[PDB]
Amino acid sequence: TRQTIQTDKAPAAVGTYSQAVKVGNTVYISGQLGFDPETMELREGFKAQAEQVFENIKAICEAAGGSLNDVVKFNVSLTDLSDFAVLNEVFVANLSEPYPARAAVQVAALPKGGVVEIESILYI
Amino acid sequence: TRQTIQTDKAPAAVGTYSQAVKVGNTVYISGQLGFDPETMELREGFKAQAEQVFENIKAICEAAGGSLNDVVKFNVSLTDLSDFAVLNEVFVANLSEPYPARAAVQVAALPKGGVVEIESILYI
Amino acid sequence: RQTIQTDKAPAAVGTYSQAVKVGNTVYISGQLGFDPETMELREGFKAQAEQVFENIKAICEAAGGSLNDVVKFNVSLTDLSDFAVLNEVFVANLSEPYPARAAVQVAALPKGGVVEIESILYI
Repeated sequence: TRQTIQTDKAPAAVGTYSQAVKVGNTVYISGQLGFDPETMELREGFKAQAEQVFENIKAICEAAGGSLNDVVKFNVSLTDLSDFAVLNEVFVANLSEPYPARAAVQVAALPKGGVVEIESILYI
Repeated sequence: TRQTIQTDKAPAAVGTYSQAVKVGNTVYISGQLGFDPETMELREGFKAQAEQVFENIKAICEAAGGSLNDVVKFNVSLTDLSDFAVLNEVFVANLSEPYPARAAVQVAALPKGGVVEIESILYI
Repeated sequence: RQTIQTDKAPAAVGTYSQAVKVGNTVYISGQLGFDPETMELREGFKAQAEQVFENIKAICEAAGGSLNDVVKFNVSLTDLSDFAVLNEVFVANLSEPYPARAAVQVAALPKGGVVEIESILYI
């Protein structure tokens, strides 16, 4: 019933947490930053980090037995809401309608100096 | 199975998201800002925006077949914690006991220059 | 649906309940580093973070579970430089497998706290 997901197709945790926890058909995916999992280096710039975040989330979704289509809620933390338009473009490029529920805020800073962090909840 | 919730009585999404997603008895409501749902203009000042956020959430609750009494968790983002006392007053005016679980933080900024965003989870 | 309330954890400082349990899932309110006996914040980041874990653990137990049932934590810091000690406090208070997590630096927290942690359990 409860599984702790761990796949090296997504970035290793950079703190004391697991990549995702699945309970029943619900999955809680940790905040993902724009790391290339092979190097654990952030991509350069907001757009590349946001695209990488989606790759990272997708890899965890698949290791949890689902896909991005199973996301019901995303929580987005940006360090600059000037990036909101490109955020929305990256969402369109990676998702199909109907889109999940979402929240979005500008924070002061993010782990490892990322400029975008996205958390996810799935129902598979 | 997922059901996406939409109502013209709440603001249209200002980004790539749905107003809410329902899975069984659980509903994930997107962050709501203090927009008038017809004009998409923010109300003037914190109190009016907070009251409008509650009207927007209530509309989505009703579209999902529930009410504010079904909220189990609110997540509040403020741009000024000086508004905390009035936030708590607006909560009392709009809710009956038992109150939901909550978190509240001061963020750096919110989309479109709002001063309050509230996300909600229901169990109907 | 149960609204949890135990004075082993801090009283709510606003219009909310400590936690709500629905079925197997528990939503625990954001906790700050208050000593429940005095409703005063502990002094400094590390003491507040340790107290937050005591406060969350008390609510977990009042909800019929334990810290081992947490599936997700959401951490709000007022300074990213506290991230290293945050992770040390997590190791000291949790056993593997660790819950999922998110963490950000916010501008400020209620009552001048320097850390707030929200929790979701599955019991």
